[PDB]
Amino acid sequence: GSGGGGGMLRVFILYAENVHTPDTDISDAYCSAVFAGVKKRTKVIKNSVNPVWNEGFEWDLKGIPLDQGSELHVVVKDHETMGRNRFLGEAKVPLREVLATPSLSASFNAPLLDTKKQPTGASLVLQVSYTPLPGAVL
Repeated sequence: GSGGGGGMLRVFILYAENVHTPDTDISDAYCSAVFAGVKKRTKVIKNSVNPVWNEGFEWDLKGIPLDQGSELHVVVKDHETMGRNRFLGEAKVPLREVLATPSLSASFNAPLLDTKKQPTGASLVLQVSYTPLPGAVL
């Protein structure tokens, strides 16, 4: 039913432009979105400047409502030809805006950046939707 606390977040990855790795090439291009402590990952795209996943993730928020400080941190995890990539391209999507709108659905363009704002130059575009759940307790 629609009982419980109520709440669910749904993000859909459209595409990404200028995705380049500091490695000699790209081994495994997949986005790993971290929200509410949930490690979500999408399909693995091959080496290309524009991978494009066209896939989405889901987060159960029933029992734990979101706030203005609620946002999603997504890291693009590629497999280094040697060991591993600590950082590659990170984007933080302020989900406060999707819940602050009565439409509960909006597209965001989160660039993979750092303190220099010039680490990748890649832009991750996604569509976020908030799934309304009443939380029928009584």
